[PDB]
Amino acid sequence: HHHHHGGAMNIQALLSEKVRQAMIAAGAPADCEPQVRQSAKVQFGDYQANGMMAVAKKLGMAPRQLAEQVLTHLDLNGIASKVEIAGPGFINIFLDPAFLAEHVQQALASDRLGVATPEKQTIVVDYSAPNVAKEMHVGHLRSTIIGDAAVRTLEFLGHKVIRANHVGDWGTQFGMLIAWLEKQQQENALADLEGFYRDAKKHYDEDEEFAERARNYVVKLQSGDEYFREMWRKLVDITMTQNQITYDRLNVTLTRDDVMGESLYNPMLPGIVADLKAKGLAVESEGATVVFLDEFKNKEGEPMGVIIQKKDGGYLYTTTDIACAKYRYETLHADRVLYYIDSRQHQHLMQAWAIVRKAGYVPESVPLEHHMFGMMLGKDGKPFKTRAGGTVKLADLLDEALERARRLVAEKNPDMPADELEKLANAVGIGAVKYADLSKNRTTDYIFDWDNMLAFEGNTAPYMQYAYTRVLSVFRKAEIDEEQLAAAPVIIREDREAQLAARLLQFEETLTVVAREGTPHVMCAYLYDLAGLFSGFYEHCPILSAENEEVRNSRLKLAQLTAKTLKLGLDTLGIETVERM
Ligand SMILES: NC(=[NH2+])NCCC[C@H](N)C(=O)O
Repeated sequence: HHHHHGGAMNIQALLSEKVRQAMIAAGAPADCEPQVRQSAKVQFGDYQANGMMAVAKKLGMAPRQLAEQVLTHLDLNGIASKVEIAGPGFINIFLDPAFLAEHVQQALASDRLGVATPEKQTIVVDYSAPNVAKEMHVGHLRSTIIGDAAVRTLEFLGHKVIRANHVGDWGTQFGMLIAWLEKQQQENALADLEGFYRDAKKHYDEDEEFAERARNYVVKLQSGDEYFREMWRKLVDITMTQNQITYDRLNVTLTRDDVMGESLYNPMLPGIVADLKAKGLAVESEGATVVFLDEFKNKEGEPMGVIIQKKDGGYLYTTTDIACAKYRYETLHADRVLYYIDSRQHQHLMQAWAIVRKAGYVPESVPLEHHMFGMMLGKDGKPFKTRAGGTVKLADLLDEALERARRLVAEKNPDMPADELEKLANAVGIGAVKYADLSKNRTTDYIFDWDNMLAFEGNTAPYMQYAYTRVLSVFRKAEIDEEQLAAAPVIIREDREAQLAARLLQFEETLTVVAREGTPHVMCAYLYDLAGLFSGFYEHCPILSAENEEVRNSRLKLAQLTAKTLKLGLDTLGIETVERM
């Protein structure tokens, strides 16, 4: 009859192939969508094919009587134990315990838990992007964390991921900095960096000559004089040096050679504007050079002339945005570019990208995705600041996270050696910072809350990290013949075992969603449901105290895969785990 095509597929994908073939065999067109999704309730099975009503409508027939025809052609032997029609023509699919058992075994044998590798793409990820004329702060936090989760996920799926740290390394803010560095290091001659920034502004307002000199040092830097360009590289180098040790504390995969600031695109800008003119897209308007876009309206209600070069001849964010996308396709050969940027930048991005398309700088087959996010708020519902109202240093936020975590872990003692107790607070504190962000739909405005993010109740990092330790504590090496276990089979007999196994095998399709939508909160929700299913499994099914050796070994393997899945999943979020707590 009908056969499988290609290689290894996850359960949802395999079922889709099978249901599609049955639909086609029943008369459905070759572009039919079975819409197989995980069931909401377990009386409805593990999966449901929901695409029947839409298919029946198109062929112009009753879904209830079409579903019975599709059932006739549907072959889930060795995959589904039971398949029945429900309601208006739903297809409830109950997974075969033998099918699940073999895939649990195959997952355990694999270092990546049997997660298939998708067709490899080159993916650029734009995130973090701190202003390097000052110490990194909370305003750059969400982008750094969410973007790095996307990076980790795409890398684990075997993609070529290019981290692009679009740092703000070319503002007027440097004129003051360069002036101060000269007034010291030169004419006068990492711990001074914090004294540096403040002492720079300390003369910005108390010396007319200095603050005038600072404004024209911007010109000299923009002129291309190698003297000021070298002093500029130096203070960027030392700032990124301070930023690296903060990234490290954050457990973020960003390094020095991921830095691609807007200064990198500067020598490209005149070429872009000149080329956009040559294409007849850019024309003069009120002294400025604009591109007219039909998709946008100005304040006058007229078609918007997007400025790519202004009257004084200077460029702006749009021009860099254009050059940036072009560069990422032409030089980096991106198949896909992801921008983790605050949602208020949407229109700016859409404008610049609309020009990118018109010029044909980036083919339409290469998506430019704005993975936008809400802003960090306080309890007041207003932008995030301290007790008074100054911008929050990331280095300070991390400091308090560790200090609060040391106390929170000292609450339940739990008494352990000194070094291990340090690693424990670090995992909990920083884990909480990152997880509290990641566990929420990025698009939503995020309200920072110390009490909730560090609680052992609900979907938080400390809960996840604790649940992981309880999973480990049942797998006691000293009481397990590991060679006998590794050779032992998985035998799924109870509904809770089958539920856990099936959920464990949905690790791949969770990753598939995260990679596609750029939404790590789907991963957070999965792990939490997984931890919950294990608990129900733990409290209802004797593991170490199982009645016989076959069940003991089988349930230990389920526990083993649960541990591996929780640790790998948390790793894709960039969350550290500990052995015990
Ligand atoms: N392509 C860019 N302009 N990237 C910089 C965006 C800034 C950063 N992603 C943020 O919103 O926190």
